This record gives sequence, C-alpha cells and structure tokens, in this order.
Amino acid sequence: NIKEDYFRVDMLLNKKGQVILYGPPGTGKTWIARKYVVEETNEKTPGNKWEFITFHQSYSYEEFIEGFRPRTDNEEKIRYVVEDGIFKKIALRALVKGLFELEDATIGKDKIHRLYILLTKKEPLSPTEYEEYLRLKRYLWELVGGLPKDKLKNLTPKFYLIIDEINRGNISKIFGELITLLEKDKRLGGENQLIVRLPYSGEPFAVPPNLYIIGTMNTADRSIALLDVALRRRFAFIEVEPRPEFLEKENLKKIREKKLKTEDRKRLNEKLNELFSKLGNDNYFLKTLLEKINVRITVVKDRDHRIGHSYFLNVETVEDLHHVWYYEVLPLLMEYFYNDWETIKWVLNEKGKEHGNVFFEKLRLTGPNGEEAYQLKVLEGDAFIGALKRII
Amino acid sequence: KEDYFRVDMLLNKKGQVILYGPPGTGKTWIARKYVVEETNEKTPGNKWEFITFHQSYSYEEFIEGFRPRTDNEEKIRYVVEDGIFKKIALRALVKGLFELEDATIGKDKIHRLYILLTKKEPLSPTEYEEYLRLKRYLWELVGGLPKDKLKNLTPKFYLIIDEINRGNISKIFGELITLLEKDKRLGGENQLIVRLPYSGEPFAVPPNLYIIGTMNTADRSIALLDVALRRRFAFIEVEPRPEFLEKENLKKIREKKLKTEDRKRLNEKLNELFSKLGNDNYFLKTLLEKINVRITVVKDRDHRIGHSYFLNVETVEDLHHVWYYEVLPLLMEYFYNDWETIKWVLNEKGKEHGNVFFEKLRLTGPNGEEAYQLKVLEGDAFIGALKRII
Amino acid sequence: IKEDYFRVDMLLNKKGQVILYGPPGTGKTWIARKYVVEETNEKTPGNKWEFITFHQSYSYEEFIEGFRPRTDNEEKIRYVVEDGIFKKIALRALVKGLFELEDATIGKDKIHRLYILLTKKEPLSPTEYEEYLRLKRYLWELVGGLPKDKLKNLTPKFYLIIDEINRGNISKIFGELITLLEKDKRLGGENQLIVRLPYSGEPFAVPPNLYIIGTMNTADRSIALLDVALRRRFAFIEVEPRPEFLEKENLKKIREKKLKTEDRKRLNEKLNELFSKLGNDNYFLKTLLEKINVRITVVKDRDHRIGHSYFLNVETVEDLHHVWYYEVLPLLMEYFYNDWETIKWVLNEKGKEHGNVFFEKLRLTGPNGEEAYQLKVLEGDAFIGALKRII
Amino acid sequence: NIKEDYFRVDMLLNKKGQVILYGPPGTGKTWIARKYVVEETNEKTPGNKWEFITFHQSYSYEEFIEGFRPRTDNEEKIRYVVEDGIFKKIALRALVKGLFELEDATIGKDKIHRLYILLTKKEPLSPTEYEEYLRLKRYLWELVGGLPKDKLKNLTPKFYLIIDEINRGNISKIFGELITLLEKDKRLGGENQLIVRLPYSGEPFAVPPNLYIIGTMNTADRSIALLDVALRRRFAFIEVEPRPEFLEKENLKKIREKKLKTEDRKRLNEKLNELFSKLGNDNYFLKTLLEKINVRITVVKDRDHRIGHSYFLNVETVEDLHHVWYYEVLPLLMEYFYNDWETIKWVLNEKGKEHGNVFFEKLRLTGPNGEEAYQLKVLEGDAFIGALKRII
Ligand SMILES: Nc1nc2c(ncn2[C@@H]2O[C@H](COP(=O)(O)OP(=O)(O)OP(O)(O)=S)[C@@H](O)[C@H]2O)c(=O)[nH]1
Ligand SMILES: Nc1nc2c(ncn2[C@@H]2O[C@H](COP(=O)(O)OP(=O)(O)OP(O)(O)=S)[C@@H](O)[C@H]2O)c(=O)[nH]1
Ligand SMILES: Nc1nc2c(ncn2[C@@H]2O[C@H](COP(=O)(O)OP(=O)(O)OP(O)(O)=S)[C@@H](O)[C@H]2O)c(=O)[nH]1
Ligand SMILES: Nc1nc2c(ncn2[C@@H]2O[C@H](COP(=O)(O)OP(=O)(O)OP(O)(O)=S)[C@@H](O)[C@H]2O)c(=O)[nH]1
Ligand SMILES: [Mg+2]
Ligand SMILES: [Mg+2]
Ligand SMILES: [Mg+2]
Ligand SMILES: [Mg+2]
Repeated sequence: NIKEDYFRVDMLLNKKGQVILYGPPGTGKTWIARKYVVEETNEKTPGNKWEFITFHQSYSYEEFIEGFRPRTDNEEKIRYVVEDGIFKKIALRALVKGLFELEDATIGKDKIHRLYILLTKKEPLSPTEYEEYLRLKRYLWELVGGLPKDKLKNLTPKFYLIIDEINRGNISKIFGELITLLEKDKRLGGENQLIVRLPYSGEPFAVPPNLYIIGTMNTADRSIALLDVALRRRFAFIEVEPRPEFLEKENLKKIREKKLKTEDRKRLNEKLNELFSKLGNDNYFLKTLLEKINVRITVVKDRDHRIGHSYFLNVETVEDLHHVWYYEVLPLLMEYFYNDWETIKWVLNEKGKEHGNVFFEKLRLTGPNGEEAYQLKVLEGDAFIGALKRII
Repeated sequence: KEDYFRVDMLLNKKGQVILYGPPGTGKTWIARKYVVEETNEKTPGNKWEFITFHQSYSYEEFIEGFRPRTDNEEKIRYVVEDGIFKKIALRALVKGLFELEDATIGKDKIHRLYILLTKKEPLSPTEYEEYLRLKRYLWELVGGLPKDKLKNLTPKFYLIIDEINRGNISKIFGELITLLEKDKRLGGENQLIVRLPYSGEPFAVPPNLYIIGTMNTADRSIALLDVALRRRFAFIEVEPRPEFLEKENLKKIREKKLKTEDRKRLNEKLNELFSKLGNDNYFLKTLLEKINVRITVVKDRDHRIGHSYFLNVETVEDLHHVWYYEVLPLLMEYFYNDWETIKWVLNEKGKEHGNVFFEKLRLTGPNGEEAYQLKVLEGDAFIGALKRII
Repeated sequence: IKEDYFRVDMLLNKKGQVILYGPPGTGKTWIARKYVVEETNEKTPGNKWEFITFHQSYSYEEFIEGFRPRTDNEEKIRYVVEDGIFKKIALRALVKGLFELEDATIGKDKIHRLYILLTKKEPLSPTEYEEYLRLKRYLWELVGGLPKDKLKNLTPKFYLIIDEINRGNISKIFGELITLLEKDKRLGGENQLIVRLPYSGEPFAVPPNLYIIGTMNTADRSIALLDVALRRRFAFIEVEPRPEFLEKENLKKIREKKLKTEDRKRLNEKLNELFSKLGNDNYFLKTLLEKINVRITVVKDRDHRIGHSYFLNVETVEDLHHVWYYEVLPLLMEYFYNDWETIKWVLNEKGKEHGNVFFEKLRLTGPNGEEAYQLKVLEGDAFIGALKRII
Repeated sequence: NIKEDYFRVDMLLNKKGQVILYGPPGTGKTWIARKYVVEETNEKTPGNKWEFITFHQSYSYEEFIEGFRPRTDNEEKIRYVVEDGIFKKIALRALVKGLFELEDATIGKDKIHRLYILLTKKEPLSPTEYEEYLRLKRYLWELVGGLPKDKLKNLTPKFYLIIDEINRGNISKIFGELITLLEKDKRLGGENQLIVRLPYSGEPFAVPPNLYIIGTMNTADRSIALLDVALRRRFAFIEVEPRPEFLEKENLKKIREKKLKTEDRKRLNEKLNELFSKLGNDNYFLKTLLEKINVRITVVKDRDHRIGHSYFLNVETVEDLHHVWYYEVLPLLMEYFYNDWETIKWVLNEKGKEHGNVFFEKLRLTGPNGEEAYQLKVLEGDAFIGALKRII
C-alpha cells in the first residue's frame, strides 16, 4: 500500500513542482517523504543529493538562503562574508549537477565539476579558497543567463529538499521575494524564467526545475486548509490519512520485520501471536479499534483531528497496548475535549455505562447547576481487553 | 518502584515523558527522585541537568544561538554558543562513544572533546576553534558508525525540564520537533541527522537523552494543545493521591527523610494531631478526596487540590495555617465572586451561620444579590466546620 | 498589634514566601515594611534587604539575569551577562550564610572575597569582574559538596520584599524561580535543585535565608495571581480593610505614635473637636467604614472594598470633608459609572432624592423616560446629617 | 481665581501630594494646573522649578523614570546606556535642590552642587562625565540613608510635575515604581521612608517630598479612564464641573479683561454690551444656554460628556457666536448623538418642531421600512437667536 502513495506523490510532483503531505499526526507523512526520496534519489544519507530542513518561528531568511556570518580570517581582520544557507546551496547543487551532464554547456564543464565539489563540501569553507567558490558561482550564473530555455526544460538528477513541519515556520519571513520561484511556470526553464537577484551579495538566483520541495505538515494544531495562503497556491496538497490497515496481524508482522529481518524476527512472531490470542481469536482487532474510534472522531470534531496509526504500530504484547492506550492517546483524547464528559465517553461509545469496566467511572456526586463529571480509571489485564472489545 | 514502573518503562518505549497533572502533586519530585536514583548524582552536572521553561526562554539559548564574546582586549568576535540542549546532547554522545571501541578511532581525541564540553569557564578562542573541529570530527565519525553499535549506550543521560508548558514549545524545539522521536534518534530505525541553522553543523539526538518534562496543567491557554507535541512525549497523568494523607502513610513519608531521634518526636506529633481530629486515622485522606470530587464535578478534573498542601502538617494549628492561607485563597481564586459554588464545594450550601467558613451578610443587594465573608475560626470549632465536609 | 506581625513570621518559615493580598487601602506594604525593619534592624534598603516593585516592563532580563552592556573604561563596551536584582540577592544571601559554618564550606578566604564583591556599590571593573565570575563558579562547585544539615540552617535572614507582585507578568519575571520557591526545593531542603540558567549557563539555587514577602492588590481582577502553580508556592495572608483602627481611641493610639508629646496635645484636642461634631460618639468612623464595606461587598465583590488608609489621616471635620468628596466619592462613582440607582444604595439614600443627599435629582427628565442625578457638594453640619444617615 | 479652584488645589496637594483634576472637556483643568504652578513658583516657563509633560499611548516606561536608551557616541555609534527619564530628572532635581539647606551633608555640599549642575545641564551627558554623574547619584542615596526623617520633612523649594492627560498613557506601566512611592507618608521624610530598587541602573530611588504631581485627566472618553483602584488611592481627584456662571455679562467682562490688561478694555466692554443687547438685554443668556444643554446632556448621555465653558468663553459678537455654534459645538452634538435624531432635537428643545426657525429641518421623504432622518439648516440673523431663545 506504499507504492500507491508513491504513484500519487510522483504524479503531483512532475505536474505541480512541489508537494505538501498534510495529514493528522501519527501518519507516516515524514516517513513517506523520507523513504520516497531515498528510494528515488538512491541516497540513504541526507547529503549531496537531498537535505532535511525543519521549520520553526526562530528560523529566518539569513540561514535559509543567505545571510552574513563572521569567519576565521586573519586575527585583526575579521570579515563578514555571505555564507549561503541550505535552500540556496541545494538549488545551486541541483543546477551544478544538472549542467554537469549537459551537452551544450561544454564551455567550462571542467569548472562546473569543481563547483560541485565545493557544494558537497561537508564543512565550513576555507577563507583562502572562498573566493574560488565566489568566482565559480559568478562564472556559473553568467553561463546560465546566456543559455536558451530549450536545454533547461528538464535536468536528469532530481534533487529534493524534505521540509518538515512547514506550517510551524513563518513562510513569508524565510521566502522574502522568492516564493514565486517555486512554481513550475517560473522556474529556471519555464517560459517565465525569472532569475531574481538576491538582496545580499548582489548574486542572481533562480531555482532549477529538478529541485522538488516535499513538505510535511501537521493539520491538527489549528490548520485545516486555510492557514497557509502564501503557500496554498504554489504547493500541491496530499491528504495522508491514517490507514488502519497497518494494524492487522499480517501487516504488523511485515512492517516490523522489514528492518529487523534477522533471527529475532522469529521471536517477534511468537510475541505477536501472543498478543492476538489475548485479543480474542481475531486478527482484525487493532484495525477495527482504530477504525471505530476514527469514525467517532470525524463525526464530532473534524476530519484532520484523527488518531494516527503510529501510536499502535509499536505494540508487541498486551502490556505495550496498555502503555499506548493510557499514556499517549487517552491523555490525547482528554485534551481534545477538555472537560466535556458527554462526548469523550461517546468516542469510546460507553455512553450508557457509568462504571463497571469503563475508562471513565462516574462520580456519585451531582452538581448544583446539574454538572456531572467522570473520573479516569486504570484497568489492567483481561478487564482492559474487555473494555477495548466493547469499542469495536 | 511504585511510580518508576511507569516512568522507566515509557522512556525505553518512547524516549521522553511529560508528567502532567494538577499542582500540589509529585511531578517534579518523581521526576527528580527517579533521575537521582538512577544516575547516582545528588546534584546536577555530569550525568544530568535541571532547567525549566518560561516565556522569555527562546530558541537561541536552548540549543544553538549567536552570542558576542569579548575576552579581555579583543574585538567583539560573534561566537556561536551552544545552548543547554546541545551541551547535553553532545555530552551524552561523547560519553556514549567513550566506552566502546568499534571504529571510534582517536579515544584521546574524543576525550579532548569531552573535556571541552564540561568546561565551567567559557572557551578561549584558541580552544573554541579546536572544539569546533572536533565537533565536525564527531559527526563524521557518527555518520560512519553502524546502527547496531549506536542503538545502545550505557551512560543514560537525563535532561529534566520542569514546567514544559510555560515556554513556546514549538519555538524552543525548533529543529528538535522531528528529532525527539524514538524512531529518529541517533541509532533508531530511521537515523535522521538534521542540519542546524546558525552554526551549520549537523546535529541529531543520541539515544541516551530522556527529556523528563513536568507540565503543569492547572490553567488552560498555555497547555500543550498542538497534537504534534502530544505525540513525541508519552504523557503520564500523576493524579493527586490522598492516600498519602492517612496516619500510617503520612508517618511513613516524613520518617523516610528524617533521622532516628526526631522520628519519635515526629510520631508523637502525628499521634497528637489525629487525637485532636477525633481518633480518625482516615481524616486527611477523606478531606482531600471529598474536596477533589467537588472540584472535579464543578470546575474540571485538572484544577484539583494536590497532596503537597496537607503533607507538611504536624499539629492542628499547622492544618489551620494550610487551610486558611494556602487552599482557601486558592478556592476563592477558582470561583471568584461565585459564592453559591464555593459553599457547595465545602458542602455548606444550606449552612449560613455558626461554624461555617463563610457567614452570610445580613442584607441583600438592591436587585436580589447577596455576598458572604470569610470567617476565621479557631480550635475545635474549626474542626467541627471541617469534619462536616467529610 | 503583633498578630499580623507574628502571622507573617510564622508563614515565612513554613512556606517560605508570604503574599499579603487584600483590597487597596489597608496595611499591606506597611505591615511588610514594618516586619522587615523590625526583624533586620535596618531602616534603609541595602545588604540585609531590598525593596523592589513589579510592573509590566520589569522583565526577566533585569530581575534574575540578562545581557547588559558595561565596560567602566569609556571604551571597549563588553557585552557581558549581568545578574539582576534577585540573583544579586540570592548569591548575597548564600555567601553571607557561608560565614557561620565551621568546616563544611572551606572557603573562608574565597567566600568573603565574593561577598565584598557582591555588596560593592561601585560597578565592577573588568580586572575584578573576572575574579567575581571565577569565584561564583567556585561557589556552585562548593555548594553541592556540602551536607544538607550544614546548609539548611544558614543564620542571617535576608528579605526581598517586593510590591505589586500581581502587576508584573509574574510567570515571565519568575523564570528559573518558578520551580525554586518552595521551602523544600531550596538549598538545604529535602530535595535541593541546582537549576541551570539560560543566558550565562552558570547554575543557580536559592538559599534558605531569602524570604519573598510580596504585597499585592486584588481590586484589579484584570491582573490577579490566578496561575494555580504560583499559589502553591506562596502563602496568602488575608489583609482585610480593618475599620477597628478608625475609633476615637484607636485613631488616637495610631496617630500619636511618633510625635514626642509636642504636637500630641494639638492632636488630642483636634480629635476631641472632630468627634464632638460627629455627635459625641467614639465609634463613628468605625461603623461608617463598616456600613460602606458591607454595602460594597454585596454589590461589587469582596475585593473592591474601601480601605482604612483614606480616613486614617483625618484631624478635623474639614479634613473628613476633603477625604470624602475628593478620594472616596470619586472612587465610588468610578465603580458605578452611570449606574445611579446602585451608587445611591451604597449611601443607602435610595428613597431620598432631594434635600441633604449627595446625589440630588435633576428636575428634567428624558424623552424616553430616563433620569440622571447630579452630585451635590454639601458643607457644614448638613454634611454630617447626610453622612450619619448611612449608619 | 483664588476663591475655590485655587485654594482647594493648594490645600489638597499639600495634604495628599498628588492631584488629578478630572472633568469634561472645555473646563479649566489644564488652565488651573498651569495657573496654580506659575502663581506658586513665579516661573512662567518650564525648566528649573516645574516641568510640563503630557502622556500619550506612545509614551514609554523607559522614557519616564529609567530605561535603556541607545546613545550616539563618537567612535562607537551603537552604545546602549541607561538614561534617566523626565521623572527621575525632576525627582533627583527636587532632591538635590532641597538638600542645599541641610546640616548632615557637610562632607559633600560641593558634590551636591556638582550633581545639581549635571541635572540642570540641558546638554547631553558626555560619557566622560556620565560616570561622574553616576558616582554622584550613588553618593546621594548613600547620603539620604544616613539622613534622619526629622530633617527630610521640610525641603524649602516646591517642585511640580504637571502631567497633562495622565489617563491617556498606560498609567499602571508608566508609574512602574511610582505605584508605591506616590503617597505623602511614603516619600522621603514621611512616616514610611521607602527607597525602592530600580531595575535597569540598579541604583535605589525614592520620590522626595519636594515634588508634586498635578495630573489633568479627561473623562469624556471611557476606554482610557482611570479605573486602577490601587492608583486612585495615591491621587486626590478634584472634579472641575463645567461652570456656566463664567458666561454671564459681568463674568465675561471680568474674565477677559483680567488677562488682557491693555487699553482695549473700552473696546471689549462696548462689544460685550452690544452682544448681549442683541440677545434681548439678557445678562444671563449664555449662562442659561450652557446650563440648559449640560442638564439635557446629563439626563440622556453620561454626566461627563457635558459641554464645557471654554467654547462660549471666547465669544465677542453674534457673528462669533454663530461661528462657535455651527462649527464647534453643533458638530460636537452630532458626534454625541450620531444619527439619533429624536435625542438631538430634544437636547436643543426643538422636539415638536420640524420646520421653520429650527436647526434640524425634517426631510419630506420617508424611507422604505419607516425610517426618517433630518437635515441641518445654516441659520443667520435674528432667526438664529430665535432658534437659541427656544433652548433657554
Ligand atoms: N513501515 C512503515 N512504517 C510506518 C508507516 N507509517 C508510519 N510508520 C512508522 O511510524 C513512525 C511515524 O511516522 P512519521 O512520518 O515519523 O510521523 P510524522 O509525519 O513525523 O508525524 P508529525 O511530525 O507530523 S507529528 C515512523 O517512524 C515510521 O517508522 C508505514 O506506512 N510503513
Ligand atoms: N515522599 C513524597 N513526597 C511527595 C510526594 N508527592 C509530593 N511530595 C512532596 O511535595 C512537594 C511538592 O511536590 P512537587 O513535585 O514539587 O510539585 P510540583 O509538581 O513541582 O508542583 P508544580 O511545579 O506543578 S506547581 C515536594 O517537595 C515533595 O517532597 C510523594 O509522592 N512522596
Ligand atoms: N499604624 C498603622 N498604620 C496603617 C495601618 N494600616 C494602614 N496604615 C497606614 O496607611 C498608609 C497606607 O497603607 P499602605 O500599606 O501603603 O496601603 P497599600 O496596601 O500599600 O496600598 P496598595 O496600592 O499597595 S494596595 C500607610 O502609610 C500606613 O501608615 C495599620 O494597621 N496601622
Ligand atoms: N480666566 C479663566 N479662563 C478659563 C477658565 N476656565 C477655562 N478657561 C479657559 O479655557 C481655555 C481652555 O481650557 P482648558 O483648561 O485648556 O481645557 P482642557 O482641560 O485642556 O480640556 P481637555 O481637552 O484637556 S479635557 C483656556 O484658554 C482658559 O483661558 C476660568 O475659570 N477662568
Ligand atoms: Mg514529521
Ligand atoms: Mg515543578
Ligand atoms: Mg503597596
Ligand atoms: Mg489638557
């Protein structure tokens, strides 16, 4: 079921240019973003073919594209150079690797490979050869400004920039005058080829058409669809919904044995069968538990306030299902409905019951105005599975 | 092992725990006694560090930020100073790699990095520059280590963050909101090494760090509402247990942290307390439980009185000072100018005169309003106004 | 007399930090200033105690620690982190407590060198500031190697008496102090906390000497200490507006406390002339403040009550006239701005429209059948007959 | 002048320490604050004895007593120094001027004179003498700690700070430390001498008893009114009601010839005789006009929105009364009752009238849903006085 989402991402990548994997948390929309880039680019490490970037409110324009930094120059001669960020370094690296395998750009191809080594250099650049990095970049954009739009419609090395939590950072502060470049119509190779200068260093800049921005985005904090007006038109949105198909016994055995496929995977099978023998006789218990609680969430609050399938994905026994339920999702369900006991009971569909193996026992006290509030109860053993069985 | 059976079993499962609960409950105490009993350090420093969050606590002073540093006569060289978290994350990683020997060549070089991380003094520019080079050697070494030798490191470090809901929790964990997960630790199933903004260095959380948050969840509008924060942190509800306020439990608590000679004087003071309470050894338990039920049913379940208010009582006068100067201004702050509820929380809904904390003023308002006043009681008449709650 | 003095002294040993909350006009700052002066024998702030007061611009960077430019050389402005008002006290209260110890804290040359650089009023030169920053790193290497029995009992009691604690954004000003203000989370307690500061990175912990007696007003409900985690730390003393002081004898005992029998004979005949015009009753201003504070309790709240700082400084009936029409009746009108049938009831003149009423009725009416009253400045003995009807 | 509004300010400011002259606009509040201080200090301009500042919403706490203000030095342009505001430059000025006639400062009477020069110095403080200013400031608060309270009760100057429109600023934030100093027995020399510790400079500070603060708030607006109950105790509110008795025939000749003591007293008197002779020889016309509007505004609007007696004070002729009516107070009356036409017709006592000699003519065109609105009429001549005689 993972190749069906790779075909959906790859369809909306070559059509739009960049993608937002928006979904409720507990979905693998960072892992889908991380594994699709690793599968397509064939680079397991985040370096020289792709880069991982996390946004936040403290993230600024000076460290994302370029800003000013002091260096380790001479002692009484501390200098402020324009050290490039990550997005300028990844778009230059996609442009340098794109022109390295081009046929009509053979005027200085022995120098473009020199510029490629400087961009995959995994350290701060030395000041005796930073001007060699400056002169090779000035040689490059002179060459791309004197090339037609015929040979720049596509570049075969497809670079990526996995931006995680893209709605956390203020996207207008870090994309100053450069949010228009992300569209396919305004990239370096569209008909509206726009080589904008940068406000520092006087250097021109334009993103190549192979650099793809795969963003991951939570949409359960407050965002639904209208929070991101500066990126809602440039970015193609994909609903990565919580699939509870990954909680079947056949699927849970296959997922955990994908990485740990050594001899201890047999020890998982005698452990996983011990879990699905204590949940009755069925293999569809964790799937029906997630489905019959996600339906009861999307009927009350919202669709994207849904419980993901990453909480229950790491259970091996009834004790680990006890730890997931009482410490990660029911303290998450109580903060969805803060002090509203008529519907947090109904999400677990025990609305008739007031006690007797219920997660929320009713206090015997009433209210002056008529308020009645319940109380959390810790269960353990076969009583807890008897309280989980009544949800499905 | 009565409450570390939850805490120690959730750290190996998720990586970090937030002990959320109403105030007056042992959230900082459980989070401090668990870290001290495991790392064997009575004070912070080498194996753990205590911090807390506030509104003026920002991203630059937590993990990585810019900072001017003029030493004696030099110009203002703008150094990048690692915050609190990177001086724990690098310190857990370097002490982690110091015990094994698989491909970590340069054990004197790793030891040179560990000395330059526990410096009490600020780093000289002749020593900071070699510290920057050895930190780049560290991530080039970790990037060439297998996941089988990085999945286990014996010196379990601890970063305990009290009041974790105070600071801007998305602004603080900036490049850390998708790294704190157990799958994305430095040695998990998806080893993710992200690049930090200011210094440009790669940085990933080693699997030693257990971030023991203790969120206060009394007041709303500052609690963790964002569900991406509610997933990396496995919460623990620490309910205010009134079972620590019986006779045999309160005597066992305060004797545990006391000497031998004063334990007999402490036992005599607790016999004198419950002899003045009517030979009722279950009194302060049912006092806190039958006032936490009334706060749960009216206000909410997270504004309950904790068991740290009444835990430090030793006589009837010490209960009198707790009841009039620590929980009655607290009860008048919950239900401000709402008198028909605060009489019912103390179940004095029908009692308006006599042995009651709130007498009624004799005249009503011009349009049918009526207010009360906090009557100060003393002695056995106070207990007679307290034993009618239970 | 000594009851509020002893009640502060009891709660400052049990919880550690007391708060005197109450309606404005009672003895909150006064009983806090008289407590610290009578306990430390130091009438002006200095080493043993420091008075501060909070506001909205009293941020974290100048209370505990923050960056502050300071060079003391008219050149080479050194951007260094300087300790705020609190950390200059809590480090002072610690290194003053590390004098009387016998052999636990072996720093008798290095602690006294740190104390003389903490009480130094002249700002620190950089050749001695490097000594102050090095000795403070010795202090938190010293504290941590001491037993809790030789650290709980530090002798000299230091006080940071603060004022209007609710007025500042108290959860922001108290930074690392939000988890250290319990009696058992200090130094020497059962669970000591050497917590770490953000900016300087040097660790910090409050000594058991430092008590924070902080007075606040609770009539502004816009800014009241409703954080339920900063009401567990503090002990809240109720300071109600007590009208017992506004007798004839209790006003004569208070106002003739510091006069040395020179103007006391003038004050005695002046209070004899005041109460001879009120009706020869010694209990006038007691039940005047009582019948207003009760009538303002049942209407507005318990917390907007008139204090006893207004009527305490009256000498003749003219001075009561100038404290009625100019301090409390403008106060009573701004509780009830254009709410006229309520403010008429606080003076219980609700049936009285014209004559000797403070709010005479306008002879006009409204087009939609409305009406509004007009304040009437009364003088002479007719003012007292308009005031005695309140009782 | 000296009868009521002067002798009740001077008695109450000497007893409480601070006076707020609250009242509706158009009343002598700024004027009685300006006249009292100039007639007391004998200095018709600000500077040495008194300072006239005014509050606003852009006013800072950092610019009032103490704050970090970046100054412009020669070789280091961005130099952040702590600069005392206007209140700390009048409280320290009132202290070191009053400490010229004391007998315990016998070691540093030259140092107090040198500190008084640095506070009266209108030139900006150079950093070579700013440390001389800070060394003398911390010498001062060492000297008043050794001064007895019997000698700090009588400081022979009388310094004033007329703050105007006090209620406009954030008075709880501007008076940061001053919300616990501003009391008669909490200044220096009082029964409770309080020397609080300032945040920024770290130097202690205490308001001297030499100082007085005469605020003049405005109470027509309500969102800026002073409802701080802990701050209303510090001040002593004086209601200056808008008195129509300053608009009689004998009173206009006594108010306008007191100030203008030139030879135009024969010119003003024959013009004021001609103005009231056109009004029907009614010596109490403008007294009755302002009284029968302020009462009719009090009953429907608030009591603090009344027309002051500063509009009709500067009238000279019927042409000047026509200018002050249709352009100052009639657009003011259309602001109080904005499209509430049945009220504003009633305030001018034209409720039944809808045509003829009237200010607001009725439109002969009703609306769709039964609504109807009126229209102004610019009157002139004796018909205007016939529209004013209906009010009284
Ligand atoms: N094999 C496999 N693992 C999955 C799948 N979906 C989720 N997971 C696992 O669950 C974990 C959570 O997925 P992840 O992508 O990290 O959530 P997230 O997008 O970061 O969540 P958030 O940041 O928006 S709050 C991952 O570590 C991954 O291993 C899946 O479809 N197949
Ligand atoms: N022995 C023992 N003491 C406890 C227990 N719970 C609380 N206490 C005591 O109560 C005191 C206060 O508890 P504490 O942990 O500090 O509350 P808190 O969580 O920090 O409260 P807040 O910061 O959210 S407001 C501690 O000093 C501790 O000694 C307990 O379970 N056992
Ligand atoms: N002798 C004596 N004087 C008192 C008493 N209560 C109040 N006063 C006097 O009243 C005056 C004002 O009291 P004060 O403490 O300043 O009010 P406050 O609570 O501080 O006012 P606030 O704005 O901060 S809320 C003081 O000068 C004090 O002398 C008392 O009980 N005894
Ligand atoms: N001679 C004299 N002039 C007066 C008197 N009352 C008001 N005035 C005049 O009114 C004019 C302005 O009044 P003023 O005091 O400035 O209003 P204001 O307090 O500033 O009004 P506001 O906008 O702040 S709310 C002055 O020119 C003054 O001459 C008075 O009683 N006697
Ligand atoms: Mg993610
Ligand atoms: Mg805590
Ligand atoms: Mg005060
Ligand atoms: Mg004015």
